[PDB]
Amino acid sequence: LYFQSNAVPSWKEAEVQTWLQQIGFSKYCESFREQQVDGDLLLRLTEEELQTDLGMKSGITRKRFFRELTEFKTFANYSTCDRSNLADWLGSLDPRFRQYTYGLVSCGLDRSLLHRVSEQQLLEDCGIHLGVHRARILTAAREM
Amino acid sequence: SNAVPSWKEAEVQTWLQQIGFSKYCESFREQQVDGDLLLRLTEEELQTDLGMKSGITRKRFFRELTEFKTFANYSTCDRSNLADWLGSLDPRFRQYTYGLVSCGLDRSLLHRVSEQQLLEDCGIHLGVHRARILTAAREM
Amino acid sequence: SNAVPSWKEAEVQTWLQQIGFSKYCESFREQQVDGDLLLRLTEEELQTDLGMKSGITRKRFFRELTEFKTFANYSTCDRSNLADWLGSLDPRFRQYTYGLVSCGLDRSLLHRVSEQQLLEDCGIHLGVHRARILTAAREM
Amino acid sequence: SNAVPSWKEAEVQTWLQQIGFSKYCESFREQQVDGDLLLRLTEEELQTDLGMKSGITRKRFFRELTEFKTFANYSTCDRSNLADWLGSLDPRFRQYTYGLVSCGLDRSLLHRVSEQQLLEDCGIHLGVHRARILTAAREM
Amino acid sequence: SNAVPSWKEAEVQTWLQQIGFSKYCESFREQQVDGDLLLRLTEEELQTDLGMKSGITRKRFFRELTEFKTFANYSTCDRSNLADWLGSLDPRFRQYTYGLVSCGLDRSLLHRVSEQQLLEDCGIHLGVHRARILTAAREM
Amino acid sequence: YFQSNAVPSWKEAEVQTWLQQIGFSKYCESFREQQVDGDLLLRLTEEELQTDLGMKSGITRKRFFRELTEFKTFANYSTCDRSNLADWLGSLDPRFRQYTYGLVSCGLDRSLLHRVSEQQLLEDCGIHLGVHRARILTAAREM
Amino acid sequence: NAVPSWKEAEVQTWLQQIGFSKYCESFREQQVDGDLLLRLTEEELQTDLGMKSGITRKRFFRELTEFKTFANYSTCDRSNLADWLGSLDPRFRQYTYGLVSCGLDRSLLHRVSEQQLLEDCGIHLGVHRARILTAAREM
Amino acid sequence: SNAVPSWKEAEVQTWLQQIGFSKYCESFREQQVDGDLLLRLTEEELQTDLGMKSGITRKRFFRELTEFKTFANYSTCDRSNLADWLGSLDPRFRQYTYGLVSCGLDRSLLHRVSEQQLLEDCGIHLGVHRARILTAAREM
Repeated sequence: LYFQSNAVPSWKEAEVQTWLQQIGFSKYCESFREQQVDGDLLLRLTEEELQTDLGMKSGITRKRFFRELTEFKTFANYSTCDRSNLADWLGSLDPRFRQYTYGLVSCGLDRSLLHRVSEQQLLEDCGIHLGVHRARILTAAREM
Repeated sequence: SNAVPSWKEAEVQTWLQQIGFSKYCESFREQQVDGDLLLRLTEEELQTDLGMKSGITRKRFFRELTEFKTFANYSTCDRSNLADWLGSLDPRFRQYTYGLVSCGLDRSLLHRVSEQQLLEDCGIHLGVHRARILTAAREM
Repeated sequence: SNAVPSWKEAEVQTWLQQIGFSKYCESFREQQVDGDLLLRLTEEELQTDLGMKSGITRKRFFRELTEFKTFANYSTCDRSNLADWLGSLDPRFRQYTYGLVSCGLDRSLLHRVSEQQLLEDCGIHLGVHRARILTAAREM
Repeated sequence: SNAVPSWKEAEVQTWLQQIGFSKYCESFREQQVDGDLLLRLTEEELQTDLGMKSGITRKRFFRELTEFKTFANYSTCDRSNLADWLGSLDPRFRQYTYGLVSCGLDRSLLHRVSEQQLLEDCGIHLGVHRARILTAAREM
Repeated sequence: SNAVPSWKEAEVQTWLQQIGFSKYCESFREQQVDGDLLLRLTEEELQTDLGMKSGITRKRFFRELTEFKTFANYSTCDRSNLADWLGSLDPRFRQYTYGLVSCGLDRSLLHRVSEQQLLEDCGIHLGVHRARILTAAREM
Repeated sequence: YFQSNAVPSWKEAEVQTWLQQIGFSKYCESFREQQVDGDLLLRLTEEELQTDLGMKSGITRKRFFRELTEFKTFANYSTCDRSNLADWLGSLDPRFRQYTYGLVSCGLDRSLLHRVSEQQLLEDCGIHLGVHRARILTAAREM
Repeated sequence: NAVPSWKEAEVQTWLQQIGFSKYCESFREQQVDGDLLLRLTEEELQTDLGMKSGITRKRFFRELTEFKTFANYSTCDRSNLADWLGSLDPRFRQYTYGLVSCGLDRSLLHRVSEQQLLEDCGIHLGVHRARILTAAREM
Repeated sequence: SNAVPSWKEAEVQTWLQQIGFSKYCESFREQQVDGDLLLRLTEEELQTDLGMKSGITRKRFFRELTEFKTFANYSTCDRSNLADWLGSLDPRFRQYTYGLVSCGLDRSLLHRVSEQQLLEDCGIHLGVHRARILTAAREM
């Protein structure tokens, strides 16, 4: 086990700034601070925000960025905002599914409400883009 | 104060400073934004009419505004206490109070509202929120 | 006066000054806006033909105009008193009086109007209002 | 002369002067607008071919034209007296006479006309008017 | 001198002069417009290839052409006397003769025609005309 | 005027003389720069006429296709129509012989006609008039 | 003869033999070999190879269709799909490389759909698609 | 090293030289393309971000890349040995291994995959391949 500044939802701008340096994206440090990107905004970043508001011109560079961010979201501490422990429920299906925790929690979802979620809600509201991931989370939510 | 519907332009000016958006004070006052207009601000108005170019800055602004909508005093315009009905489902649902009352809705009329009206008229964009408010309203 | 349908350009000019929109006086007289045109003003005419560029400023304008439409004298054109029928249902619904009477509608013909007609012909944009006016019309 | 269908370009020119639209006399004359073309004038033709840029000014024009169309002499072209049948439902409906007469319609053929035809062929844009004319035509 | 299908360029040139369209004489001869092309002229061909920019002027042009098509001699190409079948329904329906004959249609084939064919192939744009011609054809 | 009516076999020289016979000698040079032979002439589209051959006017194109349609009606298709689809089309309407090359270029013949669809007649064979498509379609099924 | 096996040199000689020596330089800068020639699309012809005229492209594909019809596919058509397609209609043998490039053969042909023949194998004519399919189903 | 998924930028640089695409080394290095990104390269990324404008050159590139993907070492990332399951149906199908493995798929989950998912998520564009993989996966 380890000690880590790991609670991404609680991150302020300084934590995001250090993280960009840690992943080799120090080129965008000034851009992330002028936009005042904190933990909550980082977890809700869209490609449009990355491209237009943060200036990440290359689609490959954006793929690299989101590849790093997805890695960190998978191993993030969500305890400050996940009272139902939605993270460990997603992890029980697949460790890779922990990345969706903040998306589900930001919509006010929890274990008790999962059985009524739809595919459109998982895509538009929670931002689960991969249909394979949506389908497995969906069928698991309805089988309870 | 917290009775946002009754806010005048001066209160909106004070609130923008408290949330770190003092750069946009002059533009909000040139547009004469009061409590009612602040509660009905759309992304297009923020971007074009108020000059908030960045979509991230707009996300920050609406994140602050959504917090205040959750803990606002709506007593001056909410005769049926729609706010505590929304809060009984989820505290975050109180933010939709002004949207629901501006359409003339109240507890007596809620069971007949549609998903389409909740999205186009009341401005509830998240489908999880629309669907939950919808099912709860019909169980009346 | 209070009879907005009967207003001439001079009354519209005085009304714009009284509501703090004297900035748009010259534009409203160039377009020769009288009472009938004011009550049928669309957002497109406001923006393009009258030069009200800001969507927030237009929202303020229609908020004032909605108030005066709610408390207007329609005696010269509302023989069936559709205004007080709409007002008895919901105070804000009285603003729609001129939209319905300009289409030749009245109490006797109201029950056969559709939601499409209320939106396209009479200009009732809020779907909640359209549904309530319609449902009440059928209960006659 | 009150028989608009029989109007020549000179009559249209005099009529524009009587309604305060003499500014557009020269445009109407180079476009050779006579009575028949005036009664079939569309908004797009007004805007592009006649140069009436403002939507409010176009609304005033059609407001005058609709008034004249309601109290017009159709004896030269209305073999079935469709005008007084339309007027018997609502005086406002005489304005549609030339639209129906231009399509070769008459009292005998009204019962088989559709709402799509009244809108696309005859140019009756208001759905409330279309619905009343249809229900009355099919019920005679 | 009314057998439009047989017209050469010289006949079209004089007709344009007779109807006050001498402005477009040279354009019609550079395009080598003869009787057959004139009877099949589209609005797009008028606007783009013949330079008739104004939509009102094109409406005026087609108003003259439609009048002439109504009183034309089609004997050289109408074996089935489709003109008098259309004329027995309505004198104005004779204008559609060349549209029906150019598609290889005749009385024997009419009962099998659809509305889409009358619109797209034969060029009967008015739905009231299409619907009457259609129902009469099926009652054979 | 002198010409083999077997249009499918035409070479570039035949197309050149044919363009002159119909008064389109202005477009001869463009037709030879594009190397239009009998097969290409019978498959010319409005797009090719406008862009590749430079016939800007839609009326001039209508005039051209009016000339071309007449020759297509009275052409010799014997070199490529083993099933004699031409006289089958002619039995419905003489003007329907114009569609012969369109039908044979798609590999159609009498034996396959009963299974052809409306979409195939429009997209593949190029029969644009719906009245013609509908009559040819119903007639093929009556076999 | 074995078009699938052609290298750039064979394509260069073929362009000269069909009178398209004007496009040798563009075909050589794009390094068109046999496999690319058999999969050439009109978009590639126009944009990447510079054949601006749609009529010239139609002429080119008319020559290419000729050679695809009479090509030796032995190096890549183990199921001899070519002579099966040609036996239905000579016009159909040109499609051989399109079907074998998708891993198709006689045994799997009956399982192909009309949409697949158009999108995957590139058989544009609907009349050809329908005939090849119904014959495959009667196999 | 044949294990393309574990490749670093240096391996991708060496691979581009071996396949004759050393022209694009500088662009692939400026974009920091490693093994994982190379196996997920799209047509748009090749064109816009890597500067391979010619569609034929891109077709050549993907022809080489598909070859290496078919005979690649997936032991570091293919826990279910999806590669040899795909290869047993058709050797060409090993090329899809990383597409399915990147979506968290394995042998146990294949029977529930849809054609839409194979195309949108895993990037299997040929419908014939999609149909064969599905039918075989469901026959388990």
